Order: sequence, then structure tokens, then C-alpha cells
Amino acid sequence: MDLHSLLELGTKPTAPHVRNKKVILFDTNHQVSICNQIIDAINSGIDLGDLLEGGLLTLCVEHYYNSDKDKFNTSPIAKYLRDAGYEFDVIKNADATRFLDVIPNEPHYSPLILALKTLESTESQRGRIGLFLSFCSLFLPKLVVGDRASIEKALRQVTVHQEQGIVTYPNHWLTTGHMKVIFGILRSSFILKFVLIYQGVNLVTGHDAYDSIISNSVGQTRFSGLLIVKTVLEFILQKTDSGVTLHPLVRTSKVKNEVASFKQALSNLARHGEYAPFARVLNLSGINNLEHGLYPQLSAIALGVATAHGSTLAGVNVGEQYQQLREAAYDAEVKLQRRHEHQEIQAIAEDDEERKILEQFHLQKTEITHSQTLAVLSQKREKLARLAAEIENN
Amino acid sequence: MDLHSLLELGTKPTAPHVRNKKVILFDTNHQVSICNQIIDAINSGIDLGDLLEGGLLTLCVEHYYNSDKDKFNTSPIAKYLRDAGYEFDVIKNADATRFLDVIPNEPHYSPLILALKTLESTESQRGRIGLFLSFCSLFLPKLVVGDRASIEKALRQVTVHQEQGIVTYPNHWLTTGHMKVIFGILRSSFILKFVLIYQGVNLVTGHDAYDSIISNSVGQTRFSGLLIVKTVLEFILQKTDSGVTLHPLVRTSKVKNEVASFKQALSNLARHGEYAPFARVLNLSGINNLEHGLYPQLSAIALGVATAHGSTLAGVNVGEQYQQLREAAYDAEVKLQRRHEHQEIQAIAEDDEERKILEQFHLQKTEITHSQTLAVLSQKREKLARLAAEIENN
RNA sequence: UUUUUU
RNA sequence: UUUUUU
RNA sequence: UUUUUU
Repeated sequence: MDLHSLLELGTKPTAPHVRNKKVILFDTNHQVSICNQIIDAINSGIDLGDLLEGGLLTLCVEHYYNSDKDKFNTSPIAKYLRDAGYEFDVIKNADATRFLDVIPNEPHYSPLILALKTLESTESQRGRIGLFLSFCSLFLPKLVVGDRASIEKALRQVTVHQEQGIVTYPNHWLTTGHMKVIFGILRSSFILKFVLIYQGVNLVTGHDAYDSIISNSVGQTRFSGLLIVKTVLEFILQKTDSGVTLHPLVRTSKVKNEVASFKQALSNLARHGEYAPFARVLNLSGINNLEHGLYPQLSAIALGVATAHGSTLAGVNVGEQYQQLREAAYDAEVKLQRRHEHQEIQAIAEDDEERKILEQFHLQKTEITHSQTLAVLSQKREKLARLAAEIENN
Repeated sequence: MDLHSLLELGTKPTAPHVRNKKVILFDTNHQVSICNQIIDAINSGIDLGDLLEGGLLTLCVEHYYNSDKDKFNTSPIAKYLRDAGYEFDVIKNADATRFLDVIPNEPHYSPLILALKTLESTESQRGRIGLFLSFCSLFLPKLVVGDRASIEKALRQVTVHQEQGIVTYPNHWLTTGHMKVIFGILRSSFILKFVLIYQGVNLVTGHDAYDSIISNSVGQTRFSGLLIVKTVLEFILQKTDSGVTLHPLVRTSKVKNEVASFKQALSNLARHGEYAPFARVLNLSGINNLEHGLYPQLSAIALGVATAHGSTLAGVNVGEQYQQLREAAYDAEVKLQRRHEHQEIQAIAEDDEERKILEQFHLQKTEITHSQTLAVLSQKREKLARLAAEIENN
């Protein structure tokens, strides 16, 4: 009897799940105009409550699969969503021409029926759907950080993609109320985030403007709320050709339960295949075992070692109960790393003139990264002070 | 269990993709006049929105394959676009004589139907189509740099090809509004850029004026947004006959994760075969793994070493967070390279008179490249100051 | 709960 | 995001 | 892009 196996119980799911959901699909002869009516109903602020996930699935099936519902069901999006517990009931209506005529006759859709009579539609192309999905992909990196972080990252990606000349969005899409409602409809829908992630990752070759925007934004969403995974696996568990060895600041007996617990949490997380970098955004099952408050010493030490290697990770906020250990591991790794690079410069040169040139280069390089780290720290302090002045103002 | 394989997940596409697109093809008895009507509809500023990609495919099939649609489907352009996820639905209309009569009866094409009634057509030859495609190939090098860089490179290629006597373009094609709209229609279309790249690379022998312009402009587009690939693979990972060895400025332990990560990104990029130099323009799948912000030390060091070897790479702009490391690696490589050429001049001579002549030659050659590098730096500084004075003026 | 850069 | 030359 | 002579 192993009594210590009781501390790992109640984490892993045991079976594939018998929970079944129901999202509707619209089968219409006028699918492009139906889809554009869903776009301008969402953009107008109409809370289209239980029909949101089915309407967003009709936009994504219409854009990616020409709304045929036959090669959609063969496709691995639907195989994944069928194993996740979704069921597609197809609301077939061949003579429908408006969004009101396809909503089923239930009593609780009556605020939506009253809301959509006053909704005016401007006639628009098929490409407004792909414009909407490429705009919705811009909220995907820094989605789990908040709404202000998502809206600022998405505004920065709008100006980056408009200097490229790839896209241009309308000016009433870029107001802060509308970017609040698009953050709201993206954070809650699993199917919208998953099919933006799937068509971002798995499209190889023929990219239009929208496919390239979605593929660029899914590429910046990799390990989004999982900075602890990236800092521990790069800087704490170094891999050699001989094998994985620990770091000197984690190689004691106070830390070793967190290290052995973190390796079990990572081996749980890698059951998800190619969606393990997107685990915090898609809210997968191993997500509770990788928080900062489960590893209070491993996380602050790993961020201090990571900040000592790179300039930009001195902008990462932590809680007040992790700051001083982060600052201490930063100082210790600065001293250890200057000892190591002095030994390596003495190892790889050939003359005294060669080691004089390489010594002058690596001391100038270290002074460059230290001055950049202090610049990032000063603008982080001013950003926190400006946010606190806005919170005091509001 | 290799836990470090989780950091490479979510990058490579797993399957050939089940996303299918629909571009139309026009099958008409009067294909030359239909194609010239698409040329003067595009040149007039008519936003021919969803029919743009099919109209450009009809121009390219009419120019390259005589619009027969039977040897087009055997040809490897269509095999590549069929594996990319395109489907060609052929709008057969044997008695059509205008561009209005072949547009399908949909409600969202009605601004285009109203736009094309007022469009006047001048009757023109088959060679205005090849004139349009050779003009569209001139935006292909420096396409990913911007619109002003594309329009200035394309104006320079117009004057180069008119001193040759190969071509002459009409004077209303060379205004900046029209070159803005041809940059706009080339940046977004995958099929136009791909078939200009395919017929530029794979045409061996019988070139007319337009084929030679397209082949010259596709030859200058090789590694267009991939300067990091060219500078690292030339100057940082030197190949000997014995094998690949690193550079002394990247041979430490702070750099080795970026070097081993860059070799994985290059081995991803070389899955695309002969279209791997054109990966940033065609937006292929390995493109996110080769940015400057993923390798902040390898890229600035590699550009400094490259600038020390050649005069013209002192015109490359970088961000402000990479400039000083570029300047430092430039200084270190200047000192290391003068030590190496002094040793090689002592190795390859036979007398003292021979080494006196070779010493005087190589010191004059180094002074020539240093004065050229300072000239490039001064005109770069004045170009940036003039662009900032125009941005302040506008 | 997450916080940087890209 | 990309930035030079050809 | 090419630049001479024959």
C-alpha cells in the first residue's frame, strides 16, 4: 500500500465525458446574409444569449467550410468537438432570408426577437465574416491577463497590421465599448477560440489577409498564461545531452517537493497533444495544478533567474508575497552568471589578443542588458503609478 | 518522458488541411476582352471585392495557359493550389462579351454591377495583360517592407527597365495613387504572388519582355523578409569542409538556446522545398518562428558581423533595443577580422616583396570598405531625418 | 486566476 | 511584422 | 540590368 498516492487523487479525469451540449447550426440558402446579420447583431450590442455559440459556429463553418455541413463533419474540428461533448442540431430552413426567421419558437428568445426587428443591416460581402474572425483573433494573446491588456495588445496589433497594408478595420470597430463587447464574446465561447487556434496552427500554405492575421495572433498566444512553464523549463531544469539537471538555487530539500510536483503537473499537461501551449486560454484539465500559489518558491526563483537572463521579463508583475525572493534570485543569478562567462571566455579563446577582444565585447553586452533591464523597471513603475492614479481618479 | 518537447508543440501543422476556398474561373469565347475589362476595372479604382481573386486567376490563366482550363488543371500551379485548399468553379458563359454579363446574380455584387456600367473600355491587345503582370511583379521585392519601400523600389525598376528598352508603361500607371492600389491588390492576393513566383522561377528558356521582367523581379525577392536567415547562415554558422562551426561571439551559454532554437526554426522552414526563400511574401507556416523578437541576441550580433563584412548592410534599420549590440559586434568583428587577414597575408605570400604588395592592397581595400560604410551610414541618417521631417509635416 | 516581450 | 544592396 | 575591343 502506497499511502502517498492519495495526494495525487482527484486531479486527473478518469473517463471520456458523457456531458453533452447542444449548439445549433443554420442551414439556409442565404447563408452569407444570415452570417452578416449575426455580425451586425453582435456589433450593435444585442445580447443574443443562448444562440451566441451556435451563431458563432455558423460564422466559422461558413467561412472555413462554405457551410456545407458534410465536409465539416469529416473535419477534425468536429471530431474534437464531438469528443468534447457537443452535438450539432441543424436548423434547416431553405427559404429563410433574415436572422429572425431561423430562431426557434421558444418563449425565452422573445427579447432577442424584439431586439432584432429594429436592427438595420447594411449589405456587405462574404469577406466581412473573415474580417470579423481576424479581428477576434487579435484579442487572443493577453486574453487571460485581463480586458485592458487584451484591448491594448489588440490596438497595437491593429496598428502593426495597418502599417503592413494587410487589413483596414472600420473606425467604429476600434472604440473601447466595442472592443469590450468583442472581448466579452471571445472570453466565454470555447468554439470561437478553439477554431481560431485550430485554423491558426494547422493551415500550412495558402494564406489570405485574414488567415495570416489569425496565424500571427495564434503564434503569439503560445504559453499565454503559462509563464511558469516557460521559465522553469528553460532556466531551472536545464537539459544537457546527458540529461536534465537542476539549478543550484533549487537544489535543496526545501524545494524538492515543488520540483517533483511540478514535473507531475507538466506530465499531466502534455496529455493534450498540440493544444498544451493553449491550455490556459482553452481552460484544459491540467490548469489548476500549475498556479503560482501551488509553487510559491519555485515560481519566484524561476522568474528571478529568467529576469537575470533577459531584459524584457523585468516587466512581469507578481504578487507582493513573491517579490523579494524574485529580487534575491535575480541578484544570485547575476553573480553566478558573470563567474560562468568569465570562465567560458578563458575557455574559448586562442590568444591573449583574442580574449581581450571577446572580454571587451561581453562586458559591453552585459552593460547593455543591465541598462535595458533598468529601463524596463522604470517604465513598469510608471505604468503601475499611472494605473493607480486612474483607479484613484475612477 | 521528455518534458522539454512541450516547448516545441503548437508550431508545426499536423495534417494537410481540409479548409477549402472557392475562386471562380470565367469560360468565355471573348476571354481577351474580358481580361482587359478586368485590367481597366482594377486600374480605375473599382473595388471588385469578392471577385478579385477569381479575376486575377482569369488573367493569369489567360496569359500563361491560353485560358483553356485543361492543361491548366494538369499543371503544377493547380496541383499546388489544390493542395492549398482552393477549388475552381468555372463560370461557363459562351456568349458573354462584357464583364457585367459574367458576374453571378447575388445581392452583394450590386455595387460592383453599378460601378461597371460607367466604366469605359479602350480596346487593347492581349499584351496589356502581360504588361499588367510584369508591372505587378515589380512590387514583389520590398513588398513586406512597406508600401513606400515597394513603390520606390518599383519606380527604380521602371527606370532600369526603360533604359534597357525592354518595356514602356503608360504615364498614368506611374502616379502614386495607382501604385498604391496595385500594392493593395498584390499584398492581399495569394494566387497573384504565387503564380508570379512560379513562372519567375520555373521558366527556363523562351523569355519575352514580360517574362524577363517577372523573372528578374522574382530573383530579387529571394529572402526578402528573411535577412536574419541570410546573415546567420552566412556569417554565424560558418560551414567548413569538416562541418559547421559557430562564431566566437555566439559561443557562450547565454546564446546557445537561441542558436539551437534557430536551427530548429530553419529545419522547419526547409519543409517548403523551392518556396522557402519566398516564405515571408507567401506567408508560409514557419514564419512566426523566425522573428527578431524571438532571437534578440542572435539577430543583432549576426547583423553586426554581416555589417563588418559588407558595406551595404549598414543601411538596415533595426529597433532601438537592438542597435547597441549591433554596434558592439560590428566593432569586435572589425578587430578580429583585421587580425585574421594579417595572418593570412603572412600565410599566402612567397617573398617579402610579394607580401609587401599584398599588404598594400588589402589595407587599401579595407579603407575603401570603411569609407563606403560611413557613406551608407550618413545617407541612412539623412533619409531617416527626411522621413521624420515629412511625418512632422504630415 | 493571470500579469513581460514578440 | 519588416527594414540594405542587387 | 549592362557597359572595352574585335
